[PDB]
Amino acid sequence: GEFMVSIMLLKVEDLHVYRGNREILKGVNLTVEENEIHAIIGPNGAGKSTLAYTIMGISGYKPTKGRIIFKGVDIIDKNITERARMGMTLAWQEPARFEGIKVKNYLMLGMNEKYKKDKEIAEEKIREALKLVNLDPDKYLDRYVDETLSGGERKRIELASIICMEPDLAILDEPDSGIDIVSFDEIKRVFDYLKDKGCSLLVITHREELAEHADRVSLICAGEVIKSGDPKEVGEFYKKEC
Amino acid sequence: EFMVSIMLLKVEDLHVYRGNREILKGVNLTVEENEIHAIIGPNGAGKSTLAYTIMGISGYKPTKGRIIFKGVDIIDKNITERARMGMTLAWQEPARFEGIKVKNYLMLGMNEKYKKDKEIAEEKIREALKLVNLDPDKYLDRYVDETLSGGERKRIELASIICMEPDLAILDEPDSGIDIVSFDEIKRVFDYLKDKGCSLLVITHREELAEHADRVSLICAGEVIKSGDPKEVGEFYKKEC
Ligand SMILES: Nc1ncnc2c1ncn2[C@@H]1O[C@H](COP(=O)(O)OP(N)(=O)O)[C@@H](O)[C@H]1O
Ligand SMILES: Nc1ncnc2c1ncn2[C@@H]1O[C@H](COP(=O)(O)OP(N)(=O)O)[C@@H](O)[C@H]1O
Ligand SMILES: [Zn+2]
Repeated sequence: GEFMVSIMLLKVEDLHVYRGNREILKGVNLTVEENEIHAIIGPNGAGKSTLAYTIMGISGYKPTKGRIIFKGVDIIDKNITERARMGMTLAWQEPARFEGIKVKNYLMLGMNEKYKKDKEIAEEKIREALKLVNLDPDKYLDRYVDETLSGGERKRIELASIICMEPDLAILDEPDSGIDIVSFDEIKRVFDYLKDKGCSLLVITHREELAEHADRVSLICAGEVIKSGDPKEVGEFYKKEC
Repeated sequence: EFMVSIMLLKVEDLHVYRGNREILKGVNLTVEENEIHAIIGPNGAGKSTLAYTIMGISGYKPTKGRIIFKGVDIIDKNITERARMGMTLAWQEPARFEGIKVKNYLMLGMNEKYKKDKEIAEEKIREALKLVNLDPDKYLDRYVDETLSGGERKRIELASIICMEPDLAILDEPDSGIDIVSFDEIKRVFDYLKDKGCSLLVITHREELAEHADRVSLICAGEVIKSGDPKEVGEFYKKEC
């Protein structure tokens, strides 16, 4: 291979986002490459979740200045459904509970077409995803994705949902939240498995254990990317300056 | 010189069944007056279930054993009866009570020693926000709703505990959603609460916070496996679990 190029999957250009009265994002320049794990670190109120919501096109999160480019398309006038059709997904910090929806049915919703095309393949995929996040398929398939699950179990089911979905870009807002340490290698193996399939993860995290697993980390302070690059160097700068 | 000694909280061989599964299988746990007792352990071990059973949350009734708070068996007392005795619970993922400003939220539940004088209560709310690093002038008139970030809502919940100043504050992951550059402020909140005579029963996944407790208890499959020194119990957890 002669040329060494980099492909951009997502490009956030000088993004200014106003929430209510306050200016949360003040010119964010962020890129996500194809098959890359890009972690976003920073203090509370810096605008990390707001950045994820603006990329997903959550109602109310429209930029006043700048633009979001996904797969070379300017997605500014596209609703959350139009962005999800292109291969983008968001995992919330506290995922929704649903009465009456079983775990098997929830993991089937959003499953990649390459698995849905054959019933037996889709059933094996759900079992594989639960085993990846350390949940016994025979104990959790019949459970409901409701208030009965513990936060850690719900967070693992959300991660299994991403495996089945196999999206082009998975934005994960604190995928570690509520999950015990000891289970942190399983989270890294999920990220590795997703990278192996061609996925790109944009992970917001407070765990250095997970942020150091990314290929690139970006520090965000007061709606601005302060530093970006090596996970350990950017992490050390965070723990000392901003 | 008064020999009458009363244990703040005493959980005796507690067996709790949730749905079909037996979550707690004989829990023996005690909380002393003016003590920070951390509870560590893997997911599904029953730590949150233990906190909900102590608070008397609807559906969390024990099949065997008993819960004794301030020498009183609270088994037949509802969550409101337990809260009047000085017990409180800070849920992991707190409620967004819309149409209620942060000033009203912090005033609901405030300790009587502060409510008795309007000026004292107004200074208490400002003090609590400053303790959790929130600027009172920026957050006092804000609404507790989805507008607040998880870290901000978790800090407001901690400020609420300062104003309340309870005898026993059960905190289910008080660190969750809070950045690591603010973990000293969480420890200073625990110190401030201990200084006032409060006892905290903190469930946590951060060794940073669990090592700040006077005693840590490891729970595995509804059972206390080890208890005592925070560093020794913490090392045993990473090793065997
Ligand atoms: N409607 C609104 N009115 C006022 N302030 C608002 C708002 N919606 C959001 N905010 C504020 O904007 C900031 C955005 O925080 P967030 O993007 O969640 O920060 P983070 N996840 O990186 O911790 C927070 O300080 C939040 O309270
Ligand atoms: N109604 C229910 N049916 C079945 N299982 C139930 C249940 N309510 C709770 N559980 C289970 O109880 C277990 C205890 O979870 P929890 O007490 O939150 O554990 P933890 N805080 O230490 O992470 C979990 O594995 C959960 O799935
Ligand atoms: Zn027993």
